[PDB]
Amino acid sequence: PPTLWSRVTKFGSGWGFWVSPTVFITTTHVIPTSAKEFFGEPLTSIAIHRAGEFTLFRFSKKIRPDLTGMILEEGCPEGTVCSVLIKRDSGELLPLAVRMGAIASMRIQGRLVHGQSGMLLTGANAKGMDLGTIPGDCGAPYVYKRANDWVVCGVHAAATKSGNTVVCAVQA
Amino acid sequence: APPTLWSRVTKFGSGWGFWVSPTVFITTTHVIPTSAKEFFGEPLTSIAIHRAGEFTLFRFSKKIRPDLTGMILEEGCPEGTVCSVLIKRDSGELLPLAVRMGAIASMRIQGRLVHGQSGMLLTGANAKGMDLGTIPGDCGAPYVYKRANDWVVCGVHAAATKSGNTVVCAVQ
Ligand SMILES: Nc1ccccc1OCc1ccccc1
Repeated sequence: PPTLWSRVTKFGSGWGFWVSPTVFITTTHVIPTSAKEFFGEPLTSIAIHRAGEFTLFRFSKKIRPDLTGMILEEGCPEGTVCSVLIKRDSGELLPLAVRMGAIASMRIQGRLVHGQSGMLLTGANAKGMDLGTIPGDCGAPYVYKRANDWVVCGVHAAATKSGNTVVCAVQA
Repeated sequence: APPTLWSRVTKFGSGWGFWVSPTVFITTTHVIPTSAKEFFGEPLTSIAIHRAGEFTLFRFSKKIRPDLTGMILEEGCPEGTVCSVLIKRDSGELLPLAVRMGAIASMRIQGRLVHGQSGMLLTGANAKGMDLGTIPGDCGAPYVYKRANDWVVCGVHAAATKSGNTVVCAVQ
């Protein structure tokens, strides 16, 4: 039975997430700007829905038929604790707890990013240990469990140099 | 976590153990087969076994792992330390689970009385199950943290509560 982790896939300059056999979500800035296909499908066959730093792809055929469809929502209630599902090219999997806040336009290393704010709950400074995000992590999904149901609520768009603050881009 | 730490994590009995040095191997007592008389092709005679509850240390007369340097083993860590539990999963995926350590504790978990250093997972809010939390096959995985320029091992995985949010480190 396929884990959540099998849905996290290397893509462009970062990552994305399979919501169902036909639906893939990612951060807009990691998508190649020169392409004629993705995952073997011509771009003519792909519906692309862009909303700021959130992009959804809907494929005309089943790319990941091994998966069931899961619930995608437009962010989550303020105060929800989500996990960001970070994969690294070493083969490490780094699920990190994040407390989610308001939807806002936030100044992150001198640039405006719009999405749902969050604060990492892994403590003082990750630097040294596997406790924080890095630039190559963009497009990792934000997920949480709600009774028996898993929910995905957005994708990793930005983080401060400091480490504490992240932005989860969300569906419009 | 550094490659040399992952190199020390060894599939053993019904779980894992960890090479502290060329001659010293630590594990959780319950993953050792009750009938076993040989370890790394050496007989019991040629091994010094030091057992304290669910913590077992093996000291070999011969260098079994001459590729390794000896590192620091401590008796648990200060309350408040964030550790990584070095868990290997189905296919070369490496899961360094973040945990905030607390007090020494005595608990009853399912059918067992367990004693060691308690902690709480920092991977998400509802960690039960294999994606964000521990499973029974994880017993013996090491708890490690970075101190200034050194890494330390401070225990081995012994148990997790029914909810999966609390874990127990067996300590020397
Ligand atoms: N919820 C909340 C409310 C106030 C301050 C922190 C908070 O996070 C809770 C929390 C959950 C998982 C792992 C660590 C912490």
